[PDB]
Amino acid sequence: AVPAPNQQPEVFCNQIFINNEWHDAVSRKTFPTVNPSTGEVICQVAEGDKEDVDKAVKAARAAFQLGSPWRRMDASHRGRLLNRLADLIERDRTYLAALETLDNGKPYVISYLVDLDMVLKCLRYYAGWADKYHGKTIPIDGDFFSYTRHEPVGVCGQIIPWNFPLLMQAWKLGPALATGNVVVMKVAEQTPLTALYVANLIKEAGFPPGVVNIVPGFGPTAGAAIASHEDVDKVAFTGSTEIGRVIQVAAGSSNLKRVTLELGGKSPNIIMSDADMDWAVEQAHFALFFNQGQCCCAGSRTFVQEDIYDEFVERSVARAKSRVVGNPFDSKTEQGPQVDETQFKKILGYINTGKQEGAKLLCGGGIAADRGYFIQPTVFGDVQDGMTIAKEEIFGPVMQILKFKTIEEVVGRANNSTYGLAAAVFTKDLDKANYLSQALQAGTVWVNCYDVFGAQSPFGGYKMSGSGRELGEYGLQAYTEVKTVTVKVPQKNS
Amino acid sequence: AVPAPNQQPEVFCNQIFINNEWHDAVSRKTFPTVNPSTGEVICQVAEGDKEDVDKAVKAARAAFQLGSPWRRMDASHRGRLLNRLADLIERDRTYLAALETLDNGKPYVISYLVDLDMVLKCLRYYAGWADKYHGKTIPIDGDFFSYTRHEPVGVCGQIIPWNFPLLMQAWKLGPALATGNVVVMKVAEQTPLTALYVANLIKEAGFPPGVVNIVPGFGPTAGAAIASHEDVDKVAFTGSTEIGRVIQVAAGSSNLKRVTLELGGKSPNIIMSDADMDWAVEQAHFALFFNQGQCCCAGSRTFVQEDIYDEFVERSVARAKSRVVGNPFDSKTEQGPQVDETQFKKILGYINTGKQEGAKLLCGGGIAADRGYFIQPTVFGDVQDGMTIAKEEIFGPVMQILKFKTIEEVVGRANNSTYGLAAAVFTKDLDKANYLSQALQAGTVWVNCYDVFGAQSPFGGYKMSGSGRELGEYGLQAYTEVKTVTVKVPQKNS
Amino acid sequence: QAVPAPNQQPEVFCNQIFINNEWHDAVSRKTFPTVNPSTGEVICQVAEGDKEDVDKAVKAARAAFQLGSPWRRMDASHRGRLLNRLADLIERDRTYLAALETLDNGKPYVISYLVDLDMVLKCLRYYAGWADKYHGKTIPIDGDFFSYTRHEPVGVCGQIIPWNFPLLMQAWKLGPALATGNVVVMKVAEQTPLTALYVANLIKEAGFPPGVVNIVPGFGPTAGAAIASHEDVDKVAFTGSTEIGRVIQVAAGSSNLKRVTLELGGKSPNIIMSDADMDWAVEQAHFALFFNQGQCCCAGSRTFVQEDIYDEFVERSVARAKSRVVGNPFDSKTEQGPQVDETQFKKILGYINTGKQEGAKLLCGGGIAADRGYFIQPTVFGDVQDGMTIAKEEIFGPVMQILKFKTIEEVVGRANNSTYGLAAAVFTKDLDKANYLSQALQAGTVWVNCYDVFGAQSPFGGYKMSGSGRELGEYGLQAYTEVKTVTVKVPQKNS
Amino acid sequence: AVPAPNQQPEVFCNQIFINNEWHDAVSRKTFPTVNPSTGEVICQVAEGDKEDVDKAVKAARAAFQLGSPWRRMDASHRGRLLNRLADLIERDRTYLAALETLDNGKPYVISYLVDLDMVLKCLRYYAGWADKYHGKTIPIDGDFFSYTRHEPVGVCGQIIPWNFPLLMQAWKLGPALATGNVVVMKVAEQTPLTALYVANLIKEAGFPPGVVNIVPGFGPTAGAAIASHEDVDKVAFTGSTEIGRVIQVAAGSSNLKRVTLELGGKSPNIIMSDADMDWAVEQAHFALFFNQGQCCCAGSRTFVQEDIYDEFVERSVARAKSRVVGNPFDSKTEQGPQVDETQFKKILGYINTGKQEGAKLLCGGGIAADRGYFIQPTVFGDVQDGMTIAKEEIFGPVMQILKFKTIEEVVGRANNSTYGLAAAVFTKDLDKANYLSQALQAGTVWVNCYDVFGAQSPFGGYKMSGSGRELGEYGLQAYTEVKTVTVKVPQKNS
Ligand SMILES: NC(=O)c1ccc[n+]([C@@H]2O[C@H](COP(=O)([O-])OP(=O)(O)OC[C@H]3O[C@@H](n4cnc5c(N)ncnc54)[C@H](O)[C@@H]3O)[C@@H](O)[C@H]2O)c1
Ligand SMILES: [Mg+2]
Ligand SMILES: [Mg+2]
Ligand SMILES: [Mg+2]
Ligand SMILES: [Mg+2]
Ligand code: NA
Ligand code: NA
Ligand code: NA
Ligand code: NA
Repeated sequence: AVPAPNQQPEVFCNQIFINNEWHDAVSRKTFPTVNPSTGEVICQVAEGDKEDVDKAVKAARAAFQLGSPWRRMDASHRGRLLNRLADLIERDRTYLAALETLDNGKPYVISYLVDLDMVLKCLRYYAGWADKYHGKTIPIDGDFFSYTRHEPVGVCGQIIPWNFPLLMQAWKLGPALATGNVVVMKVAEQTPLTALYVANLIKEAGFPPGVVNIVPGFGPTAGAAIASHEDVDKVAFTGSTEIGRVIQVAAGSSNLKRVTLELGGKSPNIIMSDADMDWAVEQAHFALFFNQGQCCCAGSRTFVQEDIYDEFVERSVARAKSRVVGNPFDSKTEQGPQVDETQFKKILGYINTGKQEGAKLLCGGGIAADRGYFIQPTVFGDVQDGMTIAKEEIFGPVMQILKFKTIEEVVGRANNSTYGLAAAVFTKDLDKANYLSQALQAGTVWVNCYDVFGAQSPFGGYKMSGSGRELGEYGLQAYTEVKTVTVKVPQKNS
Repeated sequence: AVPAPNQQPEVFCNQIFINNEWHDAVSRKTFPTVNPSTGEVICQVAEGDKEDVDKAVKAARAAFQLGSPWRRMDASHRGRLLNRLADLIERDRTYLAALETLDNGKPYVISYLVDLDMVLKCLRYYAGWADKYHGKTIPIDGDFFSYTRHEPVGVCGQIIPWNFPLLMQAWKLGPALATGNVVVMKVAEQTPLTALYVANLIKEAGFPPGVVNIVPGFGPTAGAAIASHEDVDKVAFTGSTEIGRVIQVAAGSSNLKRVTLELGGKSPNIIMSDADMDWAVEQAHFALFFNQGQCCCAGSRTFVQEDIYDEFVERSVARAKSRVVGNPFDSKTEQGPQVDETQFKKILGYINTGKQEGAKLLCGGGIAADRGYFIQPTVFGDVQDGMTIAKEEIFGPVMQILKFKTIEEVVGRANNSTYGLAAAVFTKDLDKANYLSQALQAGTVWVNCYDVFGAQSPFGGYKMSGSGRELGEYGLQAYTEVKTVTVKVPQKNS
Repeated sequence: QAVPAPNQQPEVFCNQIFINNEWHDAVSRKTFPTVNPSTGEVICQVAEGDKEDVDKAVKAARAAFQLGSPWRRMDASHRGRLLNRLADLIERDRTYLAALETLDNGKPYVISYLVDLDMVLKCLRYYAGWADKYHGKTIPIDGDFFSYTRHEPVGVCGQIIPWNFPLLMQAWKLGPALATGNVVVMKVAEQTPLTALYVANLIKEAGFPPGVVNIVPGFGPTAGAAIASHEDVDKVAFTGSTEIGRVIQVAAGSSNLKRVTLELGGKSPNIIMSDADMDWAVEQAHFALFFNQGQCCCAGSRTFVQEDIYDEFVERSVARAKSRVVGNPFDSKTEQGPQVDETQFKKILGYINTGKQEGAKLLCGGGIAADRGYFIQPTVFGDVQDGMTIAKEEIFGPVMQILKFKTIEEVVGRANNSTYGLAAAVFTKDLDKANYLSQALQAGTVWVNCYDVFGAQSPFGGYKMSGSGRELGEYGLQAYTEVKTVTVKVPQKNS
Repeated sequence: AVPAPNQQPEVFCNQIFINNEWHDAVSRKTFPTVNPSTGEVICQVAEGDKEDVDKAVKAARAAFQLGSPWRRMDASHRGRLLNRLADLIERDRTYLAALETLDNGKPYVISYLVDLDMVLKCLRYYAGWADKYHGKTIPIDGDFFSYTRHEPVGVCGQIIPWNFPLLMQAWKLGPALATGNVVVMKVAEQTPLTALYVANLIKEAGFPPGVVNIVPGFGPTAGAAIASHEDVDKVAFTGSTEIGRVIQVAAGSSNLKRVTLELGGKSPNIIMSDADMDWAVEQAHFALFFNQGQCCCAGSRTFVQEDIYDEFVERSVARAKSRVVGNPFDSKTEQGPQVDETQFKKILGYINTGKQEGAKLLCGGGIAADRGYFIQPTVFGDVQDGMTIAKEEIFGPVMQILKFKTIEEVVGRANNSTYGLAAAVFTKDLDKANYLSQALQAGTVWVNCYDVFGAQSPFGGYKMSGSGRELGEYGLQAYTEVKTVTVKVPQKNS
């Protein structure tokens, strides 16, 4: 039971957040953020650039100074603050969910039940890690006492995308704050609003000034300034593989700041002939169409064994044809519009390429509404590995169904990609499941399920889908700088 | 008790090692490797370039294929192989120590008692880790069974320096092989001999073909080919900060391969007025002059509290003057020549800058011999923070002694650097020791000691001294790719 | 810092047996009185649980632990949510619980409020974070197999606690147990059952499924022994005397081989080196001994002082002991309340006479401090020798022992020459002396330049006969986990 | 292929091992050890009692004193010593395998290929743990620095059984010595020889005097003296559930020494209808009959689904009838004699009980030879849960086959036992495998296999099958005493 939404939530925050205060861009410039459902401007937002990032980094560095309130704060207390932040977010859950839908386009029911829930679970999970990421006492040779201190990496630049505005912010802040780091976050220009409101909650929660600084703005400007900053110790980025390369280059070209990347993919969803048909069809649908197809780990390569190909395709088409597209604020809406005009056009371009290359168009393929950025649920059959839609990340409601014969064959085809974010296996057989999960070159391998995320379980990509992991205990690794202290002792004993 | 060395050890390996076989460079080109003590050529060595690296990567990739001998091998057996390799290196200890000295220049007594001992301890330590780096079973929400597999990152490109040829090879091979990875190693052009002989021992130990491949050659050629290779999954580099930046940029500009760096420093060695004078003086001497001053973590900024400054300096100068420079094969030799002419000239250049800038030359200052790359143990007193010799890594037998008054002052001065590899504190006071070890922004802080390395304790730098850590359990992190497997289960129970 | 005014006569709302989130009278309908140690008067009667009541509690716990039950299926993260909720409810009723603790126990209200309750909240909140983080392992075993371990709950946990820290001991037990999905049958101390029973009401209010936590107030040889000997209790955690510790382990072995962890007493040495900060060491040595009316398991009951500073250290310690305010625990000026009961009161008086009889120099106190209640004067014995009974046995009262020593090698030997090894401390400014001593001392916790510094993050437990196993920190989860290895045959094992 | 065995290996050690020396019992008494294949006395062995244990404990205590050679020894060197012992054991493998067979009765081929191999793997695995079991640095509240030291528990009393003499000794010594503890081992009166010979190797390997002391003798005498000793810090026992209780009572009655127990069981081996018939039959045979049925985790309750019951039974009887029983030194022998006359008669008694209670005798059931303790491979069909042979541990070549219908039924019947050491599931279905592995109350659950031991994976029982775990990292826990050191610092920072 979801509370009735305010289909027109008021915007209270639209500036640059530094030292728990709101500031206009030094240039005084602003940029519009659009409601993808109507194509209308919601409001103006401060356009942060290099100079604003500089102010943000200085504030973060000051908050990270030895002896500061944030540095002296008990680890357990950082946990207390993260829990308080989660409580505040829960209080304002109905509002944030509506605002998320307004600025992003995803169905309100999904914003409320899925996104906001995961945000709360991520923040509360990491709050528990605050005073538990122990260093080590080491039995080194000789008369010495050796141990390690798990110190904060320092000033962390965090650049996030627009597909899960609130969630991406939580996946970043959770681990960083739990370990005592300070943040300079650059939210996506397409979805800056919700993250900015949470900044107000961060101040209300009690976090010292400068611990979390948010700079809304464009990528080549604000984003690059963070990645190239001489005083940013670490950068965490989630987005396109293309910009991931730019980030890494900027890091190497500047102060050698530590880097972790969460990029895209072309994840293979493998359906074996012994899989539960009804379950696999529904899960394959969800795997691809979830969040308007705007998911990094989307099951965009649906491999189906020949014996069950026809039936699976028929059922998948029927499911795609009945998928409700419309106003994200209407409870019956399963799919809202795409984030912006650029994505809208790019997706339509991919559908055209799909038709041109010989992929069999089974349903959809065009615009779903005359207003907004709505696209019809599209399904392509008889897709070949060499096809563009079978290789490139579409990031829209466009499903690819491929046919295979043997298990050995599908492993090779699934792995024949520059991406490796995720994969899935649908089978009732124990050996097939273990054979495939071990063989698949992907960060996450789901068996008889898809898009199952847990704050306890790490997520990240193999190959060019990224480096490093987020969520779980692993999510703390990149936010820790290790110091070894080796002390001479009179006489070491076991 | 050190066995009498063969002052002219025969060279058996001087080619490119691929698939457990010796090959000439595709171009058939060779480069000379010089004996720094005499300036004479030892022998010619195959000059590996891009085409040779390509062959090496393909061999490594083949050896890493699923179902291959190396992939199927029990983790405990990889441990058995590492132990076997250690035994073979111990069998040929006297020979390797002599060859190390011949090619590098360091005293034979040191090569035998220190370098070789550390190589053996490193390999035997990692041998034990082979079957103990567990993944995790995670209590994720919902009806799921979630766990992680700690798989090998893959084809690892390993680029190492010339200061500790065998030890650097060990620090790289140990963690990589322990975790089931395959290697393409680029040894330093100044010291390729000892590493090539070890390749023979790797074959003798029983490691499958392609598991370890070694390509001797230059940096911009062979090294850059590895860093930019589209099929290399991870690169580990040890060397200058300048080239470290080049490596990270190459990785980002290519296939987003994972990166870890071990660069230089300008490590501060702080002597508080309550320190044991005799011990502090001897340790500070060792901290700087060890291995001809060619140590990444050399104590190149000796901070001495004003009350004991004069006495400390007087004793330091006396010790530097008594240091025996000469033939590394002579038991009485404490300091051999610098690695090559380039380093020789660079050091003399820094000494000149020290004189030009007003630092007080207290002893040494020039060449120590008319043949070979020998430099006199040099000590500069009254060094100021703004001086070139106080900021840049000299990598030679040139000591800088600075004066300070308060503990608060020295912390700021010690940390005022783009480097942060190591640091040391000499004091008898508990509080001062804890205050300093916590406040110093350095990868390793030594208290009442220096250059105390243990295979069990991690080593790495803060800031621009590098990223990631080697040695200890931490050394396994960069050689692991994490995979999450999440399986739907009938009903999850605790 | 600031403390809300206490209700010096807090109303008692819970005084029965807690099973399946409901209150029950003992099957026998028997009740026992709990006394206010400050006045010696009866506060109220409490249901007297016995074997038959324990059996019911164990059966309820077993049912709550059945596969498919709400508590077994509950997401680990949610168990953490429930623990945080319980902590919030305890904080809401902090002032009430602080006063009730003082009424039943006797400790100063200011301490119950600022110390005990604070530590309770911190313990529960720490463990809530552990709920979904105590991972099992995936193991690189030889051959074509996939091997891993599940960290399952040990099962029905019997927890028997003492009276010196009623609420805190309850929290130290519940936190790790609930965080790991176990169920509990807790036997609170007969001298202080009230606060734990009220917390049961908060456990129900928090949302814990019925049977997850069951509390049986009653005596030791009856209710406590029934838990230790129970054929369906999988694990027992006990805190109290070394003697009952042995009885518990024997009962475990003679019954179903239930797993056992013990937190017993000690005769903890507090070593003061000649280079220590005098003022700091004196104040800390006083605290180390006299805290909680000297009723602390890890009390620094053997104060070793280096000869060169002995005279001055003693003079300052005596003056500090003489200035210690003894009186009504509800009065803000009060530093020391009464001992927990008449039995302890008499036992301490006996040890004081024992000290005088064996030759220890009585420096101050040594008698009854008040006509009513169980108040004892802060007592200090000087020139104590290792062979004295007051130097060997746990007094558990406001009785300090000061011993003199010369060298660091000597003090290590004397401090370790004991059947106890719960804790120890070292006061020195020297790096080497601190490292030499912390390594050499055979104790569970070694404090350097401090004492009684507990952290929910750091393990606590004894060496030798001071106990086995550890509580608090990550280590506190070990005893509440039963490890299962699952080894599956796979087509072809690859790294 | 296995080397030719010396069918009558010379006995070199038969006394009490204390301080790396051989002693007779204080009472000068000895006891005979018998060859179970002929019933003939091999030799006399010193009968250790309380006074001998007292001498061993004092020696162990002395070796454990602070500052002793064993206490000061580098953790890494303890690993070196364990690896050396393994090497000596491997050098004398042919001899030890033959001696094991002579004293125990198990087939020489198995002693050589299985027992000795596992002994080597156990010691080599733990050798690797010596310097890797780290303590922690903890982020405690307030201005303190808190850390934990993982110290050795101290003097460890280790009492082991006769079913796997050498292996049981290795499972105890490996973890204990890896963590720096000292040992007073009490070997089984039925099989003291091999352990005593290894004591010689322990001395030859270089372990300091008193680190390992071995006292051969009886249970109520030497064993009980160890369990009740006032100066033994920890006791690890493997044997019967009955004596396990006696050990725990002794510990509680004495000095509260820490306790871990590895007892027996009545492990259920579950065969679902979709299991691989051939594989399940051979594995079920192995599961029960392995080691003359003298295995703690023997699959003595073979549950078979009704649909495949008749066929499974027919194949199981045929396999049991073909099992070769005879001279353990003959390469064709699969089953040697039982350990002694006591066990021999106990098993026959159980077989008679099985017949009286209504179980269907399908094959065997009697003595297999007129000399030695040989018993025919016996199989009972239509066994019911209430039958004595279905509840009590037989420890002989007596198989129980029960029929079941549903999965919920088999899980409940399998769990309806006071034991819970191990269990197994044979099925091709993923969900069935996961459901059973989770629901079964057993220390180890094998899936599509049985008796798969790995030094890397823990082993131990649920309920009355024991407490604590051996093998893996978990095996180190009981050998560690944890010490927390909390230090006041001037100002704590993250
Ligand atoms: N951190 C260290 O341990 C360390 C080691 C050696 C040198 N140094 C520093 O570096 C200074 C210069 O010495 P150097 O030139 O021999 O160090 P370097 O960084 O140039 O060489 C290190 C390794 O990287 C390879 N390399 C060089 N250029 C490369 C490139 N363009 N792409 C890929 N790999 C490349 C080299 O061949 C060698 O194998 C030294 O004086 C000292 O200050 C530091
Ligand atoms: Mg872009
Ligand atoms: Mg260079
Ligand atoms: Mg009592
Ligand atoms: Mg017996
Ligand atoms: Na928008
Ligand atoms: Na050279
Ligand atoms: Na009371
Ligand atoms: Na025998």
